[PDB]
Amino acid sequence: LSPGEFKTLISKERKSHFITPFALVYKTFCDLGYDQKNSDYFLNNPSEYIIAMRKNCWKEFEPFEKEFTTRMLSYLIDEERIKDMSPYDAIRDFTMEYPTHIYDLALSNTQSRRSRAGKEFESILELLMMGAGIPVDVQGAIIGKLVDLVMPGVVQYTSNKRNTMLISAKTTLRERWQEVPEEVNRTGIREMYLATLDDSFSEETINILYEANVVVVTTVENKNFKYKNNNRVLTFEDMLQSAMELSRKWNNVSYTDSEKEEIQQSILKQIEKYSDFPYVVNYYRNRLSALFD
Amino acid sequence: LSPGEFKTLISKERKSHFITPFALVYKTFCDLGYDQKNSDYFLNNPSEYIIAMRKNCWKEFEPFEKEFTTRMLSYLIDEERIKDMSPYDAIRDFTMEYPTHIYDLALSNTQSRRSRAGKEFESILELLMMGAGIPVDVQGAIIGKLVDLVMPGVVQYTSNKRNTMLISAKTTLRERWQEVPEEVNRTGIREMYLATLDDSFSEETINILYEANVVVVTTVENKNFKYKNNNRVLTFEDMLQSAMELSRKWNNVSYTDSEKEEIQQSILKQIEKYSDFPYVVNYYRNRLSA
DNA sequence: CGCCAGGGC
DNA sequence: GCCCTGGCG
Repeated sequence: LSPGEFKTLISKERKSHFITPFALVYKTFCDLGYDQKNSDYFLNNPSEYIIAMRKNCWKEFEPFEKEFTTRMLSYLIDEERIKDMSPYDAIRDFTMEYPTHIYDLALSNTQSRRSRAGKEFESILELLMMGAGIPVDVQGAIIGKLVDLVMPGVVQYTSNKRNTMLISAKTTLRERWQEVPEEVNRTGIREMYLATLDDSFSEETINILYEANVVVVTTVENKNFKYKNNNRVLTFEDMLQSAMELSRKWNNVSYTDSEKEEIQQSILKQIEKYSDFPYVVNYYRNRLSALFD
Repeated sequence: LSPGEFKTLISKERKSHFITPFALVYKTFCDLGYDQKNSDYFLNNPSEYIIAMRKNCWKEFEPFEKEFTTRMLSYLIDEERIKDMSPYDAIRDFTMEYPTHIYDLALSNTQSRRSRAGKEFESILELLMMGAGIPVDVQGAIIGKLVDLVMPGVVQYTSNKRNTMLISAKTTLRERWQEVPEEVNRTGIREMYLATLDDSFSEETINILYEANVVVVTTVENKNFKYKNNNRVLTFEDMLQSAMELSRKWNNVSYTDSEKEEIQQSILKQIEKYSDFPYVVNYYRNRLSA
């Protein structure tokens, strides 16, 4: 009933009532039929896939968040307080009595939305690479924690970063793009792709990132609308082509017995992470099977 | 009516109803009585000053924010929609009818608080240096934009980065500390101070910052409470002593013809910016007459 | 353009 | 430990 206890309640209810960002992305991926599309589809249509995935995730989330918000706000309506108030004075009281509650709820909502938007964007990209058939290790499933996807895998990367691809994602950049050169420079990363839906980043940012060997990747629509001229801004289609070309380099490479068991271990860990997601397990198990192929 | 007409209203109403972060910090600086403290107070007790400033700025805003929201929400109340509704039913209606309007207002508020919190933290630090009598340029009153304070000034820094100090500030770090090595490395900065009140940053972060020549500075309270043994964490007290030592090297310097002209121009800009603030203006006038 | 009185995941 | 369905200053 206090602003404090209401936070704990919002917390408890959120966790109960919302599936994980990745579970939502996976649900949506299968619902939109992407789980039956061949790898060429993802290779050829990554920008449209991303936007459709984004659109549907939000379409499903937003009526649900609205009702969760309405419901939260209802664990604090006080029928006994508001006995003989007029409807106007009733609403008046509400806007006066529970400012920290209302605000804390909306605060918890935005903080969830921010965390989830990033996590779902990463998950969307992750499934994109999987759908494309491209060997990746997912950061949060197995190099700074800022990298989301390591192609073909951390084991191979750790051995030698040649012919690899590292992809990070930020739905919008603000000044937070500055984090990426920091991480690139901290670990000696050769280059990083920085996937974004941001329509507003500047040329000065692009050039600083360029100097730091961070490549911005966005949708064709965003690129053609806002960065048409600009060969420093890539599309997801460019990226996916690059990833596809580099993945042919990992195709029938023979690992030493030692690296092979490390790759297996890494894949096994990720299958574990993605235990409840047949499409992803299947994706990893093909990679596992590829080592004995 | 529409959120697009209510968010345009939220912004109109905020601009109209709240004084700027600096002005709040300045009001607070002077209310606490800091405009009467000698330079040695600021030099010797920077953490006490910062803590007390942060304490009170919040108090002289927290109640106020609370009421601003209430006023804003009263513009959603539709007398004709709700007349003859049960009061409880009018509340259910309200919590079902405008919860975007309600989110949009609390979102705008937190976005205000975050922005104001950093800008007030910078302002608190800037008046700490002014209070201490230390020559600084205030980056946003005329080196990355991330740097708030350049001691003794950007003209001299540009002449030679030796004997200078750059201070940046983040109320909390999260992963955003990563911006600072980026900025240090991008411009060849020797070292930067990162002022923070964050009590939760890890050893890894401290070590990464350290390698990057970013010096983390926090209150003596936070240091002794969270980082007591770690000598890579400085206190504002350590920082102020360092700023003080460097400032001497500048006060019996003699500039050439051309540099003094850039400097007074730099100051000129900052007297213009803080025109409406006597204590700060006083600060720059003395600087200008040398 | 930077801030993050910043909780969620 | 990173996210920023992120507007404000």
